Amino acid sequence: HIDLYQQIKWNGWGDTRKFLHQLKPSGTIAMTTPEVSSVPLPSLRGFIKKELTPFVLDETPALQIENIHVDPPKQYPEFVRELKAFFLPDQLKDDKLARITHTFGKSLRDLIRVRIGQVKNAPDLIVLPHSHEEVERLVQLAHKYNVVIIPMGGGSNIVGAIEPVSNERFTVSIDMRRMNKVLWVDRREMTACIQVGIMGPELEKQLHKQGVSLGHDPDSFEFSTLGGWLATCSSGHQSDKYGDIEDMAVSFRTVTPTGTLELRNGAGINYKHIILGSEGTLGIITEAVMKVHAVPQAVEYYGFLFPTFAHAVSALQQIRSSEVIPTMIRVYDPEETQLSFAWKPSEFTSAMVKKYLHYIRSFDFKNVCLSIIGFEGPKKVVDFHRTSVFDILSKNAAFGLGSAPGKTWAEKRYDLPYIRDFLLDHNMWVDVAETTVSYANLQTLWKDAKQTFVKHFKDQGIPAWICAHISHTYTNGVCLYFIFASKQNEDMAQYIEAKKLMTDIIFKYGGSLSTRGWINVYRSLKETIDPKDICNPRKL
Amino acid sequence: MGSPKEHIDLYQQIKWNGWGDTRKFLHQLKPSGTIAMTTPEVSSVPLPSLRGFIKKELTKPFVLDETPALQIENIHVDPPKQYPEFVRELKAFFLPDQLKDDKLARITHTFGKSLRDLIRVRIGQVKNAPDLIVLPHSHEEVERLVQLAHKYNVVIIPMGGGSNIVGAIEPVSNERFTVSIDMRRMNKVLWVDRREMTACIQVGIMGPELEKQLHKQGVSLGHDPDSFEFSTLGGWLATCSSGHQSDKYGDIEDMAVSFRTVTPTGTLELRGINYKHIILGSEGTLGIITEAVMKVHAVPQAVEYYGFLFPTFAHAVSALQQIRSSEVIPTMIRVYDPEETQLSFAWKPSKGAVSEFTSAMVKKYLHYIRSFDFKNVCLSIIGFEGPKKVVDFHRTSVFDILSKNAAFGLGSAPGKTWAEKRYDLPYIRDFLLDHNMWVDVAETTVSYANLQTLWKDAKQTFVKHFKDQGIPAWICAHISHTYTNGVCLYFIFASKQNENKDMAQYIEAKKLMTDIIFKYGGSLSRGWINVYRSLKETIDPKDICNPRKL
Ligand SMILES: Cc1cc2nc3c(=O)[nH]c(=O)nc-3n(C[C@H](O)[C@H](O)[C@H](O)COP(=O)(O)OP(=O)(O)OC[C@H]3O[C@@H](n4cnc5c(N)ncnc54)[C@H](O)[C@@H]3O)c2cc1C
Ligand SMILES: Cc1cc2nc3c(=O)[nH]c(=O)nc-3n(C[C@H](O)[C@H](O)[C@H](O)COP(=O)(O)OP(=O)(O)OC[C@H]3O[C@@H](n4cnc5c(N)ncnc54)[C@H](O)[C@@H]3O)c2cc1C
Ligand SMILES: CCCCCCCCCCCCCCCCO
Ligand SMILES: CCCCCCCCCCCCCCCCO
Repeated sequence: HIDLYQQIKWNGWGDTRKFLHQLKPSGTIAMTTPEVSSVPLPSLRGFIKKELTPFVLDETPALQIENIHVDPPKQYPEFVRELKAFFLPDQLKDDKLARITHTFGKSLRDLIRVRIGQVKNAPDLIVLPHSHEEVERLVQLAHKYNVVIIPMGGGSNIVGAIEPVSNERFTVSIDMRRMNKVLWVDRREMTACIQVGIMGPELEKQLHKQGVSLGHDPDSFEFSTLGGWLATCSSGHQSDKYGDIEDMAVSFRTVTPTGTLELRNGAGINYKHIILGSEGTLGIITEAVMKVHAVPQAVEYYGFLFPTFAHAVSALQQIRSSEVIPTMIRVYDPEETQLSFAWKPSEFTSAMVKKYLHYIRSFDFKNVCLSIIGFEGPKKVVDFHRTSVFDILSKNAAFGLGSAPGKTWAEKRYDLPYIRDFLLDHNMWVDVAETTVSYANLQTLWKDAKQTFVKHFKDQGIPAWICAHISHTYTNGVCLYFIFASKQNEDMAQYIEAKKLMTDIIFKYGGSLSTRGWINVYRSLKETIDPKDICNPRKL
Repeated sequence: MGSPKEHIDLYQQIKWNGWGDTRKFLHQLKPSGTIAMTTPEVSSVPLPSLRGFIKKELTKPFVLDETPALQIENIHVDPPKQYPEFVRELKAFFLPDQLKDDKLARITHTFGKSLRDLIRVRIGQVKNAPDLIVLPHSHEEVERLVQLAHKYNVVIIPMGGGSNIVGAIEPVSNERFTVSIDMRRMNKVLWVDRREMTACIQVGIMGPELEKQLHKQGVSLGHDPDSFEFSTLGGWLATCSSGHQSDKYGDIEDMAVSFRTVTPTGTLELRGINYKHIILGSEGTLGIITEAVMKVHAVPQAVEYYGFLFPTFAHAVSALQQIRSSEVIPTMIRVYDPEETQLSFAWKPSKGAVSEFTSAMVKKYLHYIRSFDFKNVCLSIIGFEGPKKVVDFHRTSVFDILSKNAAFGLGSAPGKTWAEKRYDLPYIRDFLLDHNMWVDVAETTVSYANLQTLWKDAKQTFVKHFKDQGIPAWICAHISHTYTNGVCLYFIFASKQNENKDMAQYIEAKKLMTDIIFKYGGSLSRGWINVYRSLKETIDPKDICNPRKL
């Protein structure tokens, strides 16, 4: 048995066996996976050279684990004694690696910090429970002994939600990832009871064996957990079809310092909404009953090009107005489109790349935008939705790139965080900001933000690059996501300044960022459920 | 600041011992014995088949034995409590016409519309009336009222339509001075934003007035409980009521974007934890909702509602299951069992507009039951709303599935008139109660495995229980919503009042139905109590907001 904390990079993203790297001396950037070694991505180096400039990649390696200092764990003999009376020794970890991997999430600041060995407060112990009943025991003991507890799923959050902040008390990281089994599937009710430490791909694999699927698909799907999705109410990119995570949740069990809270599968409070989004501050979710659907009979994904971001946006608007909507859509601006096409290492993909070439002779590639559009469901439904959406696309100057079998279209976003580790290894950095903005303000915010970010650095003699995509649309606007990148300097101050620039410009267009009588309400809930404040204290 | 000239309040326009408009009612024409419907728009339209239906089901010459309710001036109500200092403060901010404490005001703010409520008011049994009714005109005025009630330790109970059937507005004790806050003068749409598709609405507004006001601005909400005509937005939010277009427009909780709640410890405003869910369903125990921002939609391009007959309840259930499995569903569906189908067709008026074709569909029903035994024939009403292209696709899909389950089409009728006839049902309960009869209801969600056995067993058991006592009884059912593995099943059951007039006969009928629903795993209507108690003690430290024991 290998634990997931040993399988996922402790100072980067995702599988330890998968990574980008520079082949020397050609300089060709390649991608290695467990299934294939060193596949050349010949267009990628040219892209990085063009954008962020005899081209040399300056190496800025991460510190080796042996060279990182962490203070000794605190001691609490009488509490640890009690743990060891119920838990097996392989369930308790306090080695350097276990401590580091249960300190940090996956934000830029997290990675910068671990990569230079800056480890302020690590947890004193990692516990890996195997069942709901074990969780109940651990939480009861933490409450008795006044021990801070922080539950962890994939540790993929980018908001510091798992960072230990309570150096006065013994603190325990509860790694939920050994609780990773689908307990049952009810094919009449179309529901499934799932242990919430399960990772995304494992969940969809186990469900598929019983002919069903959940369909919750954040961009972190590969390395995040059901329990994390519930505790953060994370967005999914098939939500336009399958619902939001809170709609998918039928019920779940929450272990709290004052007892276990059960939910049932009209008037009164709908109590699940107290725990959904609570980020471990109100107890630990152990098992959830989730609404599932049959594996669809048709799954069809297509690419399209538009001449401008404006055209793509108009198509987005009219699709939503039609009330006949795809399962998934994403629109990439020209910068992200170019990146997508330089992400090329298959018979169907090169055919698409030929179609892009043809298009950009007439339509300037500086302005051309890629859109990926997917449909899932019964054949009759897919056919009606596809024909509706294609009609609207044709009316908005869309150019079909055709299709390939599968969904590897929609799975390209999963690889992005791997490129982030490659930039950080070669004197570069990349961060993100996401906003909701109305249609009236979108195109000015998009153009202004991009122009402002680049010029800020250009004025200082420093290259910088920014792209954006649209993942979701609402009645009168969109969710717009910026990805922006530049060279490292010779402090944390440069990433804080760039974010400030972006945050300011986004506010300038009433883009969304993030007497309150609800504060007293939350304080009531917290003081009642967790009177000793042991559950992920001091978190926003 | 005053109510406009000639304004009369809704508590005076809705029956104080019955349902709905005081001007609308069923009545027996004399000497013919013919049952007729009067409305404020047309008087005494005969329902020539209705008397014979009641005769057949609940029985020599047939006579309706008259059992009138007591007149209002013959009802005793204990004098109201006095709180001079509290009332004098009210008069520095509220007009005399906003404050009421006469018998009519007190009775109409005591009772909802359950059978037990109607039985009690009809016999003058009024044990816990509020002491004062206040009718605020704005959010600011509710804030003032709630601040004063907290300061003076006065019980406050908000009311909308008073249509609830669970006793939710009825004062539970008389220890403290008690105020009913009638929200119904706060009845305006404040704004509509057609770009965002949202509207800000004062929640004292009644269903039809809401849809009317929104329609003027080209939009609609689409929440349609069977009590739509005489219930309020505020009440829908505070009860999480069901609506019969929810298959298209969603539940009230998802229609609610945000709202303002006036509490004894301040006003909670809405924009981690999704806080709206703390107040939704709270039944006035956590404060008063004043104004709500609701998600609305454009008035549909196409609205098409159809009737169909099936040879048996089984055929109809199969069609419903296959419809949901296909994933292409109607905006509304209702399946009526044979007994409710018969009732529907027996209620035909003898008059109609030149633009109305009920006679065409009655005739089709009569021709159909020549080939299919009427004791098994079921009516279904199926409606579609939206863009023409969407309605066309959904209708063709659904109509295909119907033809595979032996459905027989009766055709459309204009707008939602097919679905508007359910609003008339509670007027007949008043007619029954005036003529020595009673009717009650039981609603349950039941699995498909148990649906048809529960339906047959419950109907048989109920009828037999009274037939063995030599008492006539009648029972029907319909299905209003379907789920992955079950349906919402609604029973309507009726019998004679006993010559000795005791509330024990109603609790007994209810117990039989409750018992059997429970046998078949039908739904009925916890460390979370300590959570609630903490919320309550925080929001409402003096326990003035609709105090309950449990
Ligand atoms: C490359 C990348 C892409 C991303 N894409 C998206 C996206 O598309 N949409 C989106 O919303 N977010 C996205 N995120 C953010 C993050 O992945 C999601 O919020 C995810 O829900 C966190 O899941 P996790 O299992 O990794 O949680 P963790 O990071 O381990 O924990 C998150 C919070 O949940 C609490 N928690 C975890 N498990 C439990 C439990 N069982 N009981 C109680 N509390 C618990 C933790 O204490 C913490 O407060 C992205 C992040 C990255 C780095
Ligand atoms: C014939 C009939 C048919 C019905 N059909 C249905 C149906 O199809 N679906 C369904 O779900 N129910 C149905 N009901 C029940 C009832 O109509 C619903 O619960 C409706 O939501 C109640 O609305 P109301 O305005 O009449 O509320 P009221 O009865 O006036 O009050 C209900 C509760 O809400 C609280 N309240 C009211 N306004 C406010 C406010 N502004 N702020 C805070 N609290 C408030 C009250 O104190 C009370 O606790 C039916 C009832 C009848 C009699
Ligand atoms: C010079 C251009 C190179 C292309 C670099 C684009 C890399 C995109 C990396 C994505 C970053 C991971 C996101 C972390 C937070 C998620 O919301
Ligand atoms: C034999 C004829 C009986 C007449 C049929 C009466 C059916 C009318 C149902 C009215 C019930 C409406 C009020 C119920 C209270 C709760 O909702």
